[PDB]
Amino acid sequence: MLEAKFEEASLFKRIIDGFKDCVQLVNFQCKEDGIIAQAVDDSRVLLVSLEIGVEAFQEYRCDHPVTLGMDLTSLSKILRCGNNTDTLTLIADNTPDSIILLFEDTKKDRIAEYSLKLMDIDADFLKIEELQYDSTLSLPSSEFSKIVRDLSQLSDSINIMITKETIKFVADGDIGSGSVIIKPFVDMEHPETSIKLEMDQPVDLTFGAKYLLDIIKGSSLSDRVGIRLSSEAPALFQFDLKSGFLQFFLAPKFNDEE
Amino acid sequence: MLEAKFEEASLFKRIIDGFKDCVQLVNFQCKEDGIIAQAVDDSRVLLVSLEIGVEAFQEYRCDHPVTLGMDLTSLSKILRCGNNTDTLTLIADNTPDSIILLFEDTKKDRIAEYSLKLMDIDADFLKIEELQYDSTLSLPSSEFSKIVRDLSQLSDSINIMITKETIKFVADGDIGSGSVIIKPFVDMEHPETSIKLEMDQPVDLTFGAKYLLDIIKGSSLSDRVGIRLSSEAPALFQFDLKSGFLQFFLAPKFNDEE
Amino acid sequence: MLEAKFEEASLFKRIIDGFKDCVQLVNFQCKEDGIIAQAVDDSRVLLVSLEIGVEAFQEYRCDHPVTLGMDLTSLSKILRCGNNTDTLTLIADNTPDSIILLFEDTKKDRIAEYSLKLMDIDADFLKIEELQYDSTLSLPSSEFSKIVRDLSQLSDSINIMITKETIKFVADGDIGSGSVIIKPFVDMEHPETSIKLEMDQPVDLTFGAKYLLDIIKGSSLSDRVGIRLSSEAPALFQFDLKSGFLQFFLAPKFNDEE
Ligand SMILES: [Hg+2]
Ligand SMILES: [Hg+2]
Ligand SMILES: [Hg+2]
Ligand SMILES: [Hg+2]
Ligand SMILES: [Hg+2]
Ligand SMILES: [Hg+2]
Repeated sequence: MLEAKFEEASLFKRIIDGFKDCVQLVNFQCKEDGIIAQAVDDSRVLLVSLEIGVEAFQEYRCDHPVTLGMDLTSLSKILRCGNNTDTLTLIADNTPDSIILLFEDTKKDRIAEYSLKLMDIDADFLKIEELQYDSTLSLPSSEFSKIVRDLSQLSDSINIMITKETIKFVADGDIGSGSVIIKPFVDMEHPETSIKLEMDQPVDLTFGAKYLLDIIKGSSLSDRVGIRLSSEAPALFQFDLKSGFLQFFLAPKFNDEE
Repeated sequence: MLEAKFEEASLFKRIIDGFKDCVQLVNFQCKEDGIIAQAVDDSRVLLVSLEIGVEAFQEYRCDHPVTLGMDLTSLSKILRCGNNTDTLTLIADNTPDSIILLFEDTKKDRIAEYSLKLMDIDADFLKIEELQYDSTLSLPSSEFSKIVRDLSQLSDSINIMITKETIKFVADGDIGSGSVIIKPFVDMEHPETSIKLEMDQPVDLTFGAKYLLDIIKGSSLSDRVGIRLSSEAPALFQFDLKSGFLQFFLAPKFNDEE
Repeated sequence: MLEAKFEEASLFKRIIDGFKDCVQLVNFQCKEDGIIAQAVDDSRVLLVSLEIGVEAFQEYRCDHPVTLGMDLTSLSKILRCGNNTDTLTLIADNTPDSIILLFEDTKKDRIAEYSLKLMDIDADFLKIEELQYDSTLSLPSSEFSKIVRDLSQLSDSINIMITKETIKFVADGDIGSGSVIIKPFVDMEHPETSIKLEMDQPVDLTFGAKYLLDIIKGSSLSDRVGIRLSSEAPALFQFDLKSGFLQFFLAPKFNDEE
């Protein structure tokens, strides 16, 4: 059965904010070691993958895995009742037709409970993550958001190029061209602002700006973002959670491929 | 004649915010004991009724009642000049073709004066309030707003059910169902957060969510909201003012009736 | 060549915010004593004229004037990368096909650089400013914005009338009429709130509210606004900068002329 209680409804609301808009259907699965969820957009260029370990919850009980699919829009519609500080408990039996969201305030006072209708989705979780990527980098997610928000205005394609000690984002369209160049650096005054880069091979990939814009939402879940790029597979943008992570895998444009 | 000076233009602006959107025409009447106003929406399921006693004003003079009708939209268009802290004086002769709104700052400095064209409306004030209602309850208005905002997403109908010591709001639609259950309680740590309930008879009525959404606006006028329900008449939602009140009477849905 | 470095990208962003929306093409010209820019709307009732002296920059070098025209929309699209606190350097060769905007953070870290495509515009700067205007007045720009925002709701025309020691703004339309009357006054408690008026001749001009609304944007550049009116020419609304000014010349309505 499903029985997962979040200390603050806010964490779940921000997680769902990440799937929001860019995907319509999400397939959740709770099990002994936590909850995972996957959602793929219609064009199949973006995969949103979540993992929340048992320790991220205030209470978690699972003696029998349950897989459940649902409409993302329906879920978010209901995901603004958490008061953020409310407690949230996800509940479902072993053969559910619905998922119960139970928000409660500390005192017995107010109890908002929802029963969301589920969709049947053929269980088919993807495992496309690579052992090694050509290059790996992390930087503050607010910085990544700004970089994406800058360039987005110029083109529907933003290129990421990596060479030794150099990361360069570029957009070029009608009104002109733009670029943001960042360099690796360790800030001891607070290392959450550092910019790390490990390059095994220079990379140069292009992504559809509309998708990078969907991805930047993860800033609200983590201070830093990890970006792993390869010429052999979809790029991985990752936002770590306390016991967990939200991952976005994005297929590079072939020449025209988001 | 009409001569009513509000200490802060803000009070009048919030009052009008309450009539806003849900009604188009408002009929005001000033008299010896204050000002009253009534507005009914086109479908006739909602009545907005105001009462402001003489003491709510900094200066009020009336030796001859005046009734005046006007377009709500025109009034609000003009109701954003109050600086909130500005002083507002409503002025009109005994047989007016217009209503004068006079906003002045403490110093002689800036004087914004408006002359709003009036509409002729057949004077016919309704007196539909009941002696006793099946059930009566009050709770913080921000809480009521959240309850309404939650459920609204699920359906165009929100049901209110009352049984001994239990108040339950419910919505059920396409994506699923939701409910908010609250219980009466006295909080001495500050009684403005208490939830009172006096039930003479269990009630169970359904209202159109679009209307409850219009009604919640009153939160800006009072910390608490009083809700009086009956199976014999429109429900009453009331927001008290210092010397006065803003009331919303809403007809329950018959099965399909807002 | 063009080489102008702004201490804070914010100043340039607010300046461009002033041209924004009301004009499409802007013609800049840098020279030995600074930078000027002019833009005229399609109907030719509004001229936006800028002057930034050498001292407004942290670094300015010019051994050869350069004139460059560009699409305002393209420029603003790029003008939200300044972080406000970023440093901004405008760069261009003597015969440019583009204008380079270079935003850099204090540390070497992040460098956002843009290359904006230029438009060819026949150089024809206007010099319509008058020696003497019928009347001159200055007042806080936030106050002027409120005055314009009030009246705008009532009509597409706002009349400004000046008589000895009296300034009166008036709008009259469908829902009724409104007026804001202000009087000259010296506030020693802080003279940035004073309202000065020098009248050589009473004036009475009408302007299209849509244009005055475009003009009020200058509030973000200066605490006060200077308004110079004449029955012989376009009115001048001026917002002073440290070493410079942003001016809006608006042609009075003939009876129907913005
Ligand atoms: Hg489970
Ligand atoms: Hg998203
Ligand atoms: Hg009266
Ligand atoms: Hg309303
Ligand atoms: Hg120059
Ligand atoms: Hg403008």
